[PDB]
Amino acid sequence: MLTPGNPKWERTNLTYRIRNYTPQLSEAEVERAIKDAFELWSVASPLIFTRISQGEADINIAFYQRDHGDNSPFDGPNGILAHAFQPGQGIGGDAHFDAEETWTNTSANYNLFLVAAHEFGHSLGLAHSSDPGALMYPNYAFRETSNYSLPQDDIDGIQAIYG
Ligand SMILES: O=C(O)[C@H]1Cc2ccccc2CN1S(=O)(=O)c1ccc(-c2ccccc2)cc1
Ligand SMILES: [Ca+2]
Ligand SMILES: [Ca+2]
Ligand SMILES: [Zn+2]
Ligand SMILES: [Zn+2]
Repeated sequence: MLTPGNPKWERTNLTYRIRNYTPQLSEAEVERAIKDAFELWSVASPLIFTRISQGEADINIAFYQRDHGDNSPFDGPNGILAHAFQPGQGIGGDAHFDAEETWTNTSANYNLFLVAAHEFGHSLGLAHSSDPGALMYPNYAFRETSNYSLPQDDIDGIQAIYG
């Protein structure tokens, strides 16, 4: 469950910024998905996330298509959904979402809140889990989102890094 080399944030109050949006959800819907994805991790750790509207943030969030500057191009509809970088300066921590997906707040593929929640595990230093019940499992699946809380394996993982 931890990324190789154990990269972790040295501070526990991190900022984030949503750089752009996906047209398929309202702006408020995207903001809510992201807010709630961060809160999943915050309630199981000492981490506090502060949104900023402009300027430089620890965790940049953006929707991109195909080639987007980081040498890991997205691939169009389906396939890779999103990716994120391990804790560190600059691109470290940042989370990118494939702009060519269908992004939802429903049970229809792909629920943005769930994908974001998984990606922020990477942004915080977690690796993939082998535990098919974990949020950090390597394959997407819908789960009910209305009252969602971190699966136990992911609590264990974030606790192992940050207490
Ligand atoms: O893992 C990633 O971040 C990226 C990049 C990567 C790198 C190395 C190995 C596999 C993958 C798979 N992809 S992905 O886009 O296909 C993906 C995204 C989210 C979820 C997920 C799981 C559970 C709940 C909700 C979402 C699963 C897979
Ligand atoms: Ca960053
Ligand atoms: Ca894709
Ligand atoms: Zn990228
Ligand atoms: Zn992943």
